[PDB]
Amino acid sequence: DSLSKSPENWMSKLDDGKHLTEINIPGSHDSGSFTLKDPVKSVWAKTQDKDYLTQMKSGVRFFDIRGRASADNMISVHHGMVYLHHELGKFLDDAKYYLSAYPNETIVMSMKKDYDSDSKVTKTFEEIFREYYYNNPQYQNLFYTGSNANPTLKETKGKIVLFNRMGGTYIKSGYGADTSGIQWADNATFETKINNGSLNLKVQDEYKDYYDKKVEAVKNLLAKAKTDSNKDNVYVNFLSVASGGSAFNSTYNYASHINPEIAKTIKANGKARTGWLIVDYAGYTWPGYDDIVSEIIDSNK
Ligand SMILES: O[C@H]1[C@@H](O)[C@@H](O)[C@@H](O)[C@@H](O)[C@@H]1O
Repeated sequence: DSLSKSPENWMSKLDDGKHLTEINIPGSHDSGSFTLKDPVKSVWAKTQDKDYLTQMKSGVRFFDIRGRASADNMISVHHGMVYLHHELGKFLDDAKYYLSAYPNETIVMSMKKDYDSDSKVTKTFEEIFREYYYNNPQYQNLFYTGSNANPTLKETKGKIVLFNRMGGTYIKSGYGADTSGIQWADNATFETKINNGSLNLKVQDEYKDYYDKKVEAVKNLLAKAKTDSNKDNVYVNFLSVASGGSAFNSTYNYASHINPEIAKTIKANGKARTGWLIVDYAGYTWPGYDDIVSEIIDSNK
């Protein structure tokens, strides 16, 4: 019986000793944009329709969280200048609940500054996150705090793994958790060594692409992962694409076709390594076409 049919805890069904790197993970791009209702804002700033807990119930384990310091102790979730109507607390509290109810899953959480801090803010984004969230008492036991750069599933069971997109940081656990952070190339397919050289991150993040290009970039990186047995390589590619104006053109209209297209490829490829794939409108189904989150889930042994 395929893993898809039980996406509330497919990771529990996996060999503990695999590095998260090795596991093919479903991710949601701009994970918290589900709260947006505005029809015009939604064509470009909205990337999901399911809330956090539902995303998790549907099997997504990589959450792309973008934030803005609103106060010296609070980080607002954002798609750029657009406030997505909740603080980071909403996500972490949602992660805590789920992780207890399904103690054999792990969540990787990407953290990024997406917009400038309020005028009344004293501290840096990194300081506010590190000191009021990463090691806030209320979430002790929640984050990974080990010292392994390439954590095993067993090591992270029941925890959030920091994926550090904040620049340099004093947090000492997670991917890119050092004073260098991650070297992110704008609108590109790139490689960069992270965690002191102990990991080679590989990203397809060509978000300005048009349809043909995007699908090609997704599939090019996808094919490289198919071959790569290396536990020290990380693969993250976003199927997601920046919309246009108009709505036509909208984020959903892209995801509505990119997701199924990449979904058919993956299933055809049998069980094989895919890397971490980050999608818009995860959990969104269109009858007749394959589900990208399901085929990602099903490609793990
Ligand atoms: O442009 C932004 C940002 O620069 C991210 O790195 C990219 O991955 C997103 O997809 C988004 O649209």
